[PDB]
Amino acid sequence: SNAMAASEPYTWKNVVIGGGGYVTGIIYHPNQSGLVYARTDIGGAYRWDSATSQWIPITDMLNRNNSDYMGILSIAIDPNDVNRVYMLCGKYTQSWAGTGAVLASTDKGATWTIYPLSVKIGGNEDGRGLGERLQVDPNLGSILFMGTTRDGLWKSTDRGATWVRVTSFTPTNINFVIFDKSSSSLGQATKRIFVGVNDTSGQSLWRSDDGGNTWKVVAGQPTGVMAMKAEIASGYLYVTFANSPGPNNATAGSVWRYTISNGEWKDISPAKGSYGYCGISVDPRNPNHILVATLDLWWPRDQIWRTTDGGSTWTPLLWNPSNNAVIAKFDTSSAPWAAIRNPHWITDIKIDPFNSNKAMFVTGYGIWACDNLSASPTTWYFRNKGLEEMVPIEIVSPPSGALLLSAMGDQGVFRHDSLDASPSMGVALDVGTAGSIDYAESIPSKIVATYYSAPYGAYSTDGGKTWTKFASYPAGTTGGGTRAIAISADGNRIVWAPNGAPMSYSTNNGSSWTTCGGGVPSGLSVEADKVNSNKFYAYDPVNGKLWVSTNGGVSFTQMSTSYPTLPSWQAYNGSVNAVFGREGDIWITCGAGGLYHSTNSGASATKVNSVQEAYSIGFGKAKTSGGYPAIYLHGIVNGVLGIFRSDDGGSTWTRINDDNHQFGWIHMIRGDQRTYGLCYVSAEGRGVIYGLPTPT
Ligand SMILES: OC[C@H]1O[C@@H](O[C@H]2[C@@H](OC[C@H]3O[C@@H](O[C@H]4[C@H](O)[C@@H](O)[C@H](O[C@H]5[C@H](O)[C@@H](O)[C@H](O)O[C@@H]5CO)O[C@@H]4CO[C@H]4OC[C@@H](O)[C@H](O)[C@H]4O[C@@H]4O[C@H](CO)[C@H](O)[C@H](O)[C@H]4O)[C@H](O)[C@@H](O)[C@@H]3O)OC[C@@H](O)[C@@H]2O)[C@H](O)[C@@H](O)[C@H]1O
Repeated sequence: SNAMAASEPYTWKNVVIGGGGYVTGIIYHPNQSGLVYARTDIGGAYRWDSATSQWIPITDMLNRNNSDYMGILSIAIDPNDVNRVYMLCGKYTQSWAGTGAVLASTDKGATWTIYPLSVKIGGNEDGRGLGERLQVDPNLGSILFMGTTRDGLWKSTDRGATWVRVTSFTPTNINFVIFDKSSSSLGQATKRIFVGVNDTSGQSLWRSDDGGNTWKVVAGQPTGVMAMKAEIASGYLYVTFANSPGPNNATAGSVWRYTISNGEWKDISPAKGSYGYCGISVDPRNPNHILVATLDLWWPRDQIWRTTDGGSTWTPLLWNPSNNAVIAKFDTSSAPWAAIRNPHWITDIKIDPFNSNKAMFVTGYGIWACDNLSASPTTWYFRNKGLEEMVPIEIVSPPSGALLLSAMGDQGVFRHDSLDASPSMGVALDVGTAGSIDYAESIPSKIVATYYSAPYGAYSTDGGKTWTKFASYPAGTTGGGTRAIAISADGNRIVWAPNGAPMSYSTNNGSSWTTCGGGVPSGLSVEADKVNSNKFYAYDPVNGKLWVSTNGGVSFTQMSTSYPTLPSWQAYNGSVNAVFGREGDIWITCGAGGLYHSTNSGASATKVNSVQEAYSIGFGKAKTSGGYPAIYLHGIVNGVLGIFRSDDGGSTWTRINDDNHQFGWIHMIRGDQRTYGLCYVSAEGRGVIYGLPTPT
């Protein structure tokens, strides 16, 4: 048990936006109606809540020390124990990446036991939408098998606590594992197992009939492609195939049916072209009702095919091939932004085992649900209430206008007039990945933002409702940068540190740019003073040096303070942060080096001894009129990692979260000038989460 020190009870909720990232799997529990789980590649897992019609994040106890476990390569249930759920966790398998873990729960994901593995888990690498790689033996639940992408097949006999390599399985890159539950009776190890591996020479699909002791290549399987996913029904093994593990680059594929008892193969592909197949679901109560989804059929768009006669005929559900006309109806009322995307990366699709007319499928930006597959045409709902997977690279909270503005990976800039409803206009700036956003303190209608295609930046004069792109950008710019722009308090001057170019300044809203003088390093995250439009700040985490401009960004000088340094790969922990309403009041985070505070425009700084480590800091409305703004800190205080608030200028802190609300990897944190106690947190793959004191 961790020590439960003094804290204020807070309520944490996602800013409602909807989806935004790659959901990599959905699992209906076959023996409890209403029990459904979903896995993602960078945002943990979810459990459906029918009572509140929303998804519940079940991995927010992951923290900065094990945030890689937010990558869910596989999720598995136990058909004979509805309270159990397992997860195969990890993001990358490269040499610089750590090992993965198996997480086991006996309370439907409310709490987890973490079992670290000796192998790396690629929950955010190629083929992450294949699966499921983790399986519970459907007849003897103490047995689990785990397919990995770099270390072959592993078996557990103690419900995932310990894992042993199955040395008899030679291939090392596994796509999925699937049990044939009819091959044994309850209480005995299931004898028939199929494993699909990444191999396009005709040796992707393997079969065992002795519980995994011996293995053999399935004769007659297709060549030039790999087995992607499988379903078993009525003695048939239905397998989707593609010439790439996905989610991209599939230019060939098929759907085949394998008769388990005699080894016969029948091609039941609905159509063939320069694309593959992956998603497949056989109706758990009707083996002749099957759905399959194309993969990387980019033009006109991906297709979902439905059969009710076991693949003899297929009906296209999404669009009509005869004239490429869309026929399915898509309801994005819950998240109007999502209409800028078309369903793609449909690597998983599942029919409800308790209603054959209900199904769901995943995309690269959220979950879609159909409640009547028998309708002609079908209607699909963007069903992602509570499911937030966006990466907020930067967020700002102006004191007037919108409550929040977000610069999101992949999806663009958002303007949030309400925290409990997705923005009615959708995306505010449709530019894809946006890495920076700032507003002018004294004129918060003036907002600037950066992105990753030329001219890499844009500005707004009406609080982000309308935008226009920069007429020019600094020479050599290859990207907008990360938290790399600052606009003066009066809105007349912009300092920009883009990728591939030296830090520059503009006096004409981006119509022309001039390189900043003084020798300040490039690629820093620049900060504007909230009062004095001639003062800008730029912190160098590697040298531990603060740079200050007193001439509106024309030139910078290096302050004498020797801050604790940080390695280049940890430079995200170094930042300088100016306080609204207080000229020259800046706070500097140095990661494990602590938190420093300057009240003379950076001329000198003092260590905040109450803070052990500081990763990001924000400021909000003071508790009483005339008091110092409330300080919101993500870091370590007295050995406790979490989120803290100080109401006395940084001398004492109150923890405003608990160990179940750490959210994995927090990118930054902001307060709110209009509401005391309100705290905005940007978390990797978990969108923006805001916290308020819980009413007593
Ligand atoms: O790592 C940071 C870096 O990442 C870059 O993207 C790379 C990575 O993408 C991860 C995200 O991918 C998302 O899916 C997209 C696919 O990656 C992409 O291949 C595919 O491309 C299509 C295109 O949509 C089709 O119109 C065209 O006919 O064929 C192409 C393929 O040949 O599109 C997928 C969706 O893309 C859209 O959402 C994400 C945005 O970032 C894109 O700007 C956007 O692309 C637009 O799509 C619309 C239609 O809605 C229009 O077609 C526009 O013309 C397109 O610009 C996936 O949804 C996410 O979940 C995932 O996180 O990794 C894969 C690699 O191929 C990518 O290059 C990114 O470009 C950089 O800005 C950085 O952020």
